Amino acid sequence: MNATIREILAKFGQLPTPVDTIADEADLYAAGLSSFASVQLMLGIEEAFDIEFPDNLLNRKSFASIKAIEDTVKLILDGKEAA
Repeated sequence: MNATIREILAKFGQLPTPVDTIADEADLYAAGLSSFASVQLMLGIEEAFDIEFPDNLLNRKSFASIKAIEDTVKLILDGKEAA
């Protein structure tokens, strides 16, 4: 999921910079990650594996580190129907 999450920015995300330069240990907003790019990320990432990023982690430092946010989306899978 984690690699997939940063990957989608290439095909759906309106990022004004190639995803090649960014990583999970890098701050995506440095590449020009806009709220436009992130919302497109949601729409595609949902169908991509299962669900999209909920508000609880959306308005949060999570996007500053993919490996961090990916764990938070993983816990969703742990109990989706229990949320």
